[PDB]
Amino acid sequence: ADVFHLGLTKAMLDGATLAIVPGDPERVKRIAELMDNATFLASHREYTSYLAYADGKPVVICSTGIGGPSTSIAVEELAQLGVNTFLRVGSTGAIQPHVNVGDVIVTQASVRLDGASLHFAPMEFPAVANFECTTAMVAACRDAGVEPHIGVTASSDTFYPGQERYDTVTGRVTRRFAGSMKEWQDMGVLNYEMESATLFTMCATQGWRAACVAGVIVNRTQQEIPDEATMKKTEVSAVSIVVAAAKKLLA
Amino acid sequence: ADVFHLGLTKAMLDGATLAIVPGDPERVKRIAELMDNATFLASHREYTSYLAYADGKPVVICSTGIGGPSTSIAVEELAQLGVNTFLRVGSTGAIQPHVNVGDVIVTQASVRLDGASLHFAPMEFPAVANFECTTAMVAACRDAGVEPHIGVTASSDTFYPGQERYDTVTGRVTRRFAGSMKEWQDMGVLNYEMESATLFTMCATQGWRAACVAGVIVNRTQQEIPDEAVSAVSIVVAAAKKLLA
Amino acid sequence: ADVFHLGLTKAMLDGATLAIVPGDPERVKRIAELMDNATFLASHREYTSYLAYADGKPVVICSTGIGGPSTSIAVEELAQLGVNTFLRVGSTGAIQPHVNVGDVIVTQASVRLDGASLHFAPMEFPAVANFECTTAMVAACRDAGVEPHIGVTASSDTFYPGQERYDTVTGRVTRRFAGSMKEWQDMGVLNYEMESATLFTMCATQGWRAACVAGVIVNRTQTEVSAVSIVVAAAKKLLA
Amino acid sequence: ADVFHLGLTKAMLDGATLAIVPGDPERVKRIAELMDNATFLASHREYTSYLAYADGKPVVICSTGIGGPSTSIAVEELAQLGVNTFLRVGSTGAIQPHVNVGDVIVTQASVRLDGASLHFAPMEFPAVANFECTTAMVAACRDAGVEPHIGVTASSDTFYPGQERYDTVTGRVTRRFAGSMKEWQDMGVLNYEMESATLFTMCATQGWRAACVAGVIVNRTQQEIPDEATMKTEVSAVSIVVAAAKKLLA
Amino acid sequence: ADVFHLGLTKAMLDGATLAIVPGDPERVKRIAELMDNATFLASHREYTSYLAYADGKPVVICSTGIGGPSTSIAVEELAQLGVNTFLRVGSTGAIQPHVNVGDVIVTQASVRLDGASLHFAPMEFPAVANFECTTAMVAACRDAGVEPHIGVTASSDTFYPGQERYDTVTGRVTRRFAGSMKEWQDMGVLNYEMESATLFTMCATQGWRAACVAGVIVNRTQKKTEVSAVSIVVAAAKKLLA
Amino acid sequence: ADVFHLGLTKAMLDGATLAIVPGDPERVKRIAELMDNATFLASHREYTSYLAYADGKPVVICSTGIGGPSTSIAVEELAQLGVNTFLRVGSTGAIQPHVNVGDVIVTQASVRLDGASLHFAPMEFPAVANFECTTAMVAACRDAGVEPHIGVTASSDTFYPGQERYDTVTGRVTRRFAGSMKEWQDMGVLNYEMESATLFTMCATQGWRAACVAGVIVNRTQQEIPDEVSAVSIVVAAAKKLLA
Ligand SMILES: O=c1cc[nH]c(=O)[nH]1
Repeated sequence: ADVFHLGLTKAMLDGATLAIVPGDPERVKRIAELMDNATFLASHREYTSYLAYADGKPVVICSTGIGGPSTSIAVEELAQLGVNTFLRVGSTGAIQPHVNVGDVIVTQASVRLDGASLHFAPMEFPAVANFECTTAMVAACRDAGVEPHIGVTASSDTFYPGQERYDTVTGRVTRRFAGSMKEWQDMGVLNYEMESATLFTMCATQGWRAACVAGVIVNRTQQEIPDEATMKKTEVSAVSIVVAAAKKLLA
Repeated sequence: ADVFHLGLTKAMLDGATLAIVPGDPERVKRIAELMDNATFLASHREYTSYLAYADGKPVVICSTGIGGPSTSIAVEELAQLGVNTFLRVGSTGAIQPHVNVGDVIVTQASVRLDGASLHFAPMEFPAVANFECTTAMVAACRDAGVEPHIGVTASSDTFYPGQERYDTVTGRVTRRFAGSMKEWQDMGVLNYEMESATLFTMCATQGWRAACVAGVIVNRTQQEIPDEAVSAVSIVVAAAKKLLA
Repeated sequence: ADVFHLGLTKAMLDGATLAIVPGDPERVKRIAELMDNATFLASHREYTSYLAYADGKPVVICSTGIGGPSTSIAVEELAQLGVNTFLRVGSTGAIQPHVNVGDVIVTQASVRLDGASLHFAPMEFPAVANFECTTAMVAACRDAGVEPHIGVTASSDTFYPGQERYDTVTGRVTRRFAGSMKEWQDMGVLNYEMESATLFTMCATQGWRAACVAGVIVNRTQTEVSAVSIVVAAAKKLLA
Repeated sequence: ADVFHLGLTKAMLDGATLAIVPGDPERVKRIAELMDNATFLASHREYTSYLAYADGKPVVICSTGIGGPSTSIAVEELAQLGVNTFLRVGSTGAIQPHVNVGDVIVTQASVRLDGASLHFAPMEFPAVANFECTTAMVAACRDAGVEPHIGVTASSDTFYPGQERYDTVTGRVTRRFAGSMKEWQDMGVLNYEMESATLFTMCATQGWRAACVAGVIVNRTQQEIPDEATMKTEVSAVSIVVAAAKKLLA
Repeated sequence: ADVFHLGLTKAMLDGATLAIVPGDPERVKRIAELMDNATFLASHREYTSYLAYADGKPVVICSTGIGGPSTSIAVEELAQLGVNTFLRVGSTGAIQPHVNVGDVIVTQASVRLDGASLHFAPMEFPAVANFECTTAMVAACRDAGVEPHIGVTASSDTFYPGQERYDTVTGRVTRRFAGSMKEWQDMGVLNYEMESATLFTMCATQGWRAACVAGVIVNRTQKKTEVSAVSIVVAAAKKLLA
Repeated sequence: ADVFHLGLTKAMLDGATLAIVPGDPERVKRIAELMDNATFLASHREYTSYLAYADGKPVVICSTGIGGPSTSIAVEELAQLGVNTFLRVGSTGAIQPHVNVGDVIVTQASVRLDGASLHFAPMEFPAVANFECTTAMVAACRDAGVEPHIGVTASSDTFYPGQERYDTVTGRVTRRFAGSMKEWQDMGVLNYEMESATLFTMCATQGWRAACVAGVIVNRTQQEIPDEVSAVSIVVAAAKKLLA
């Protein structure tokens, strides 16, 4: 391998400069197979990598794992191999009662509730997406019949205390994060996830483009975690949107 | 007046929900007169307001003065009168050597080198512009034959040390800002101005839309202060028309 | 001009080394007419400059605008022109029940609720007024038959949430300023204003003198000329 | 499942109250297979879980993925299922010139260069390991003819800038992390890894025991990254952590 | 004892509302003997307490120990027995070339390089002396024909690294304090000592007056002064109790 | 002297490389007399030093005064005189209700409510005790038939507000320390004292060994002020194990 974690060489990317970077190693193939000539490349730790072809052009699909530190490794190593563009697709808990299960969210920037973003810039630096790649995510939603939510996402180093979940062993949340969900709700913050702050801050500072789209799997104003009673029932998927965003950008 | 600083009532706005907010009280009238039926409203302290119409739609033009505290009172008090959109226009120092003087910058989000931003959100919250108004600025540039620089601006509570200016009485920059320019340069930050961090944080947190377009009057890789020698103000009026359509 | 914002030359000030720095442009002229030979200098953005003469010596009267950013520009640009002394006057409310409308506050030092002070020193540095100019401000109060409240002022980057005002569109105050009025009240903080922290920190660190007198015109918990009258006597005290 | 990520139920753990929590899902089965009756429990995302028996005592083996956020999920979710004790085994880079490739380190506490530890306690709280499980870690080294290094570990959210690696696309480290290796050096900080700060802080605060043993793969005084020239043949930190697990469950 | 550390009772103070609070226990008795009818009160840990009379008014002389935390106990427990004014006297070195050995410093406010200050107010709060006590101090200097340096003091939790000293075992200064002296020197900071930040903030926040004079016995950049400083502070006490 | 505060020369220590550092200058002679041939060295400010012999090896017994600034001077100046090991002994107030007044606490590490720590390392650095000296204090408890509480201590710059005491002149604690005792409680913090964060950070960083044992004189679940020894005999016993 040319890179220390991902198990990839530059040859294997066949000149790809754009990656779709989902969180889950298990989504990668499905993503890859919505494009042409999907090929397995590597699987090491949380990092499963496919190649596919969007309208004749090469696209790397590589999982990040949960949260910024695993993300930072993927993003650096892909960029060592010549990726300059990172499209995150993921699931997300809505914190606004008007943001329904199954809606799609385009994250334009992030509340920095991570530590990895600080390894790229002081906290004063905005965790902001690429304008042009956000534009293409928004457009790919609208083509899909979907007006996405566009705004600010709380990006958290934890799924439990940092997203003010109490259904936990101690059911205690440290002072900094006690009340914090209402703080972000009051500020019009749409959702929680766990990687966008890091991906954005490292992309913006290192001169790479990033954006993030995500399907809503629960509303935190009604359930801490989704269960069978939560609406699954499909519609227009964040995975189809990110692929068509990828085509917009390479075309 | 129905507000504590600006000398305005809501009636005076004729139903305007959108403000063009430049810095100089001496630039309000001129911007306004790019519109129709430019109307004096009020001049108090650094707050000169005009009402004008943009293809039939009422627009406040209100100066903010320099720096986020003065901006925060203009933006709060205007909102208390129905404004829900704040389009910032002005001038800037470019800190990238590919941003030429007379370039246009559209500011997506800002480094928070201010204090007023912290009176609305903790520093972890991004100082981010409204996507729709930003999209409207970008389009107005392209209608005028201008491809703007789109990215990150350093928004500083000072003109001198915070923007890493040495041509001062003491010629010292406190540690925290010593080498700060380069840091921002290396980060791909385009420019310095003194309000967008406040404007963007307070609007984002308070459910109002904001955006920022600015013309480049010095390049900081060359010199600290501009030589003593229209497009941005043309674009912001263009954008205001798009958003009120 | 010699300076980027204020539109002044070093010549225009006739060797003046002391400024009277109020916030409001529309107050400059009439502060300057309390002295001899009051002359319009420049008017740019929120910066309206006047010269006049205290017992034969020139004093510059220059407005700052609201808040430490616009203050920071005025103070730096005046200093580029040989000003070494910055007397702030103004009006304020108070957050203590014993501070009645009509009272004067001399601010000895300030809570740093601003950003621009951090552009001159880390937060550990005290936002402290010059002992000499503060003493002059006090003696002028007392000369006028006023015993001023001498204490700590909360200097806020904002009029509204930083001063824990809920009379706003959203009626929301961010967590760090939720409760913050009772905290300052309890620590004996006399009032809020929006400039003294930047002015203080910037003059201390750059080696200039500053002070801040202010008449009380409102008390949240429950004279304009006096405070201008007092600052002008302070200036003569210092230039005598 | 009764936890949201791991795919586990309590019964699946057979009363296990102790996990070995490596980073790598690829390695969970091998670690398991150093115990008895290795049993596949779940695989979801970076989270591969096995049960096995440590001299008749049930042990869960669960991968954390890299860094504190993924670790935090695993530890919360195991602890809903009755785990009260978390032994971290893994690899590390040495930042002291006397700490040789192949030595073992038992981390008694960590520099909190992470964000997830702040989701459990303010920065003033120490990221300290449990005294008992650290002692067991040291006893299981010495049982194996190994004197481990025992001290403070720099626990970093990033592999690259936060460990002051410059062999990167930009070759730039942000001002906070610039010179930071020298700083931890001078402080007698022994090594870099990416999870112990989160784990220690979430465990000490939530009332759960934790410790962490790790084998040195590179010395940062000589190479950013281990390569073929780096030393290949010694007591494994996996052998140590299984040994400690028996002692603690004895 | 009404108070757990100092071993004192309100009755023992005879209505004293003012304390001279020097750092060194061994100095207390002597400070006290500039005054009338000097009377041992208590000695526990680093806290030696005396009562003397300054122009017939009760004055407490109580040692604090070195640094903010020991200072914070003496100040709180004294205040519990009705003390409302605290005059600190000391010697100091000085970090400005224009400050000569034998000069006097009157600290008007202090850089907060302490932790105890933060146990009373966030860092934004200024570590400012009381204006009236400072004035008293300035005027007692002047009455002794001494023109004091009136400025900002760097109040450090440590004698060595927080004062950017390299003459230590390791010779190492942690990044925060690397270059820190030059920074304060540049900002006009006159000196380092180890308590004024704690004393100032706790007194400002709690509603008690404080002030600080100190003779300059050394200057990094380069008895009589100690007798001067303790003489000055006693003079200042009388000014305030008049 | 060879040092700036303590009044000690290297010669006076007789090759002692280990100090016992209690807080109270009045506790020093007493500790020293638990060893052989106890010798007054000096007394300066809050710094009273004795020498004694522990199974034939020199041990310095040096008070630190209250709180990290004074501890930092005494620790630095001892180390200038060849001291590499500092065993701290003292009193403590327990915040967990399962800790009995009269119990022993062995502080593995400290919450840094103290400023002197920051003069040695950033707050991110853990205020961790030395493994071996902590190990030694645990074994010296158990040899004495006492199972000590082992974990985390809240090491505060103040006795009053930093320990969230309200029986004060103002009866007010600043926002950062309001509700803080409950927070430390919920996190399993054992006790409050005022030196261990400075001691541990400064030893850790400077390559010296440090540990702490202390006897519980008040339970803060009951009251704020203690009502009117094993930990001192445990510390002498830990010293002999480490010098053996
Ligand atoms: O309660 C107590 C006892 C001793 N030391 C402390 O800090 N607190």
